[PDB]
Amino acid sequence: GKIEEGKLVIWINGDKGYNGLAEVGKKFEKDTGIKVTVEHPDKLEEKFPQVAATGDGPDIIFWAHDRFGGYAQSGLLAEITPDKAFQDKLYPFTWDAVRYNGKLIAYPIAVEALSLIYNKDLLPNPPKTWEEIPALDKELKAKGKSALMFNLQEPYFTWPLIAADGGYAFKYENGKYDIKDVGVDNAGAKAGLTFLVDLIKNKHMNADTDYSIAEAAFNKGETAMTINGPWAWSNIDTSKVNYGVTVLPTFKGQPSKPFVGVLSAGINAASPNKELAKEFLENYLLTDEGLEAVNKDKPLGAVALKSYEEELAKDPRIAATMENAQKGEIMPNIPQMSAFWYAVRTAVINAASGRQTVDEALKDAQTGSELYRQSLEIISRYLREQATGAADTAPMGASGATSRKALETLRRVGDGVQRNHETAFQGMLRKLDIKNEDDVKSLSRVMIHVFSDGVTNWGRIVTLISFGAFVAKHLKTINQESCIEPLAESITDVLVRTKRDWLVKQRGWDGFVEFFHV
Ligand SMILES: CCc1c2c(nn1C)[C@@H](CCN1CCOCC1)OCCCCn1c(C(=O)O)c(CCCOc3cccc4cc(F)ccc34)c3ccc(Cl)c-2c31
Ligand SMILES: OC[C@H]1O[C@H](O[C@H]2[C@H](O)[C@@H](O)[C@@H](O)O[C@@H]2CO)[C@H](O)[C@@H](O)[C@@H]1O
Ligand SMILES: [Mg+2]
Repeated sequence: GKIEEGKLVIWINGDKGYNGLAEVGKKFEKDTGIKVTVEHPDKLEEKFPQVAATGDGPDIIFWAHDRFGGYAQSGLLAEITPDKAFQDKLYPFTWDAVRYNGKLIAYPIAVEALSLIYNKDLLPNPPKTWEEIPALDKELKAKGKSALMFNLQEPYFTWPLIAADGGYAFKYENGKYDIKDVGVDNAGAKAGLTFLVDLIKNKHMNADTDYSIAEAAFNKGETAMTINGPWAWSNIDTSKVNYGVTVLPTFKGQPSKPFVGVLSAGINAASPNKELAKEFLENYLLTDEGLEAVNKDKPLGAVALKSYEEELAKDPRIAATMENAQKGEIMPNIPQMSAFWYAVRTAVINAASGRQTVDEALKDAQTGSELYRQSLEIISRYLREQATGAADTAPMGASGATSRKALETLRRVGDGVQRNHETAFQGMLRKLDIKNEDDVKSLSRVMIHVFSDGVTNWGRIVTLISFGAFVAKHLKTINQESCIEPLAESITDVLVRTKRDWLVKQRGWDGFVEFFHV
């Protein structure tokens, strides 16, 4: 449960150039005597937050930048403080992708976007539109081939099509996100996912196709096209398929919009090797020779280092990567990105398999993506109005009827719980000795341990939130009102992390209102 001093452990995904990264590690070891271990665990982006929360895990984690905001919000990443001379060596927009709440929380490595990859011997002119792919598949099936195979198990690969006609994750306008404006179940998202499901229904695609199946079929020449990123080009090179990399097809006349990732390297906040890690990343990896070693193993895409990016910029495959990137959007790094991806992953799999209709699947994904912010709105408002005696006048915003009605239900049932359970609430408020902001941050572990043991139902959720209001009242009297919002965030985090699937099954806070109706 403690990271070892005097070595570096690095985690990177198994589709990236980890043997090349290990070569950089060997060069580090030659200068310093410090051994560098590169590992590629399964589901490392899910494992890192669990093990790092205990003070364990790798010294350095590599992932696309979208997951790092969550890690940073949880206190799991060291702040990065490169000097100006180093910062100036990387493109400013890559640093922007690894900024969270004003601080740099990772080193950017390379810019990744999906492209259409096609077999020039089968398909001299790849299709410009998604709509022409069914007819192309029919032509190719008559030749013992198929038009298109790509990974249908990870929503990253289907998102460019879902977004094309108007789907979006979190709305971006006037230089900032509106986290409460989620675009997963609108008409444009439905149109794109319906087109995907229709491709499967019409036998142009198979719902069970995953990364390995699609890669094998393309690299053996059975399918004329795939959708993948730069890391995949190495294995196609080895297959000697005559391939090209080009712009994704349009849908309803609009570009496919891939979510653009910046592969990034974060330092574990619990690492006793932060100076070594910074030395490795700045003076070994993020150099022309270090990125070359990784890129020669599995291509990185458009690297963040200006000097080496210019050296590779003439590669037509990189130009296509950046053309598709310009038509897409840089992913947010907000902490709810993990929940968004989990919700949309399930929606695509369920729609593709027929377990849910497109309408059902996207509705559930919308609820899952909105769950944190909607829960916080309700919980923060209830705690604050209970503590101060006066309600928040600010508009509820999106799903404001749901929030207003849930808050109204909570006012009824939560005030009764606080009345009837004053005895236990007073007793618990003594055992916990909450005096300051530091005491509040300590509550999450006891909260999780009590709340995640036993039956799940709305009554216990009312008890969780009602005791929160009881504590908010206390915080107000000891002149610690500024601790109420952090407390509300902590309660919300416990609720939505421990009860995500159950909450979505109940239709979220709409199920709460109907459970307690009349
Ligand atoms: C129902 C009220 C109640 C409870 C207790 N007894 N009784 C009668 C305490 C024993 C009480 N003894 C202990 C010895 O000093 C005399 C009283 O143990 C039983 C645990 C089950 C009942 N249960 C539940 C529940 O998950 O069901 C909760 C919500 C989950 C845990 O939330 C929190 C825990 C800790 C800090 C929190 C701070 C917050 F800001 C918000 C939630 C917090 C819950 C929350 C508070 C209480 Cl008091 C009870 C709860
Ligand atoms: O599928 C959801 C998934 O999308 C992205 O992960 C990409 C990753 O950025 C690429 O580097 C490559 O490894 O493929 C992954 C998809 O399998 C998000 O970065 C990730 O957080 C998200 O879960
Ligand atoms: Mg592995």
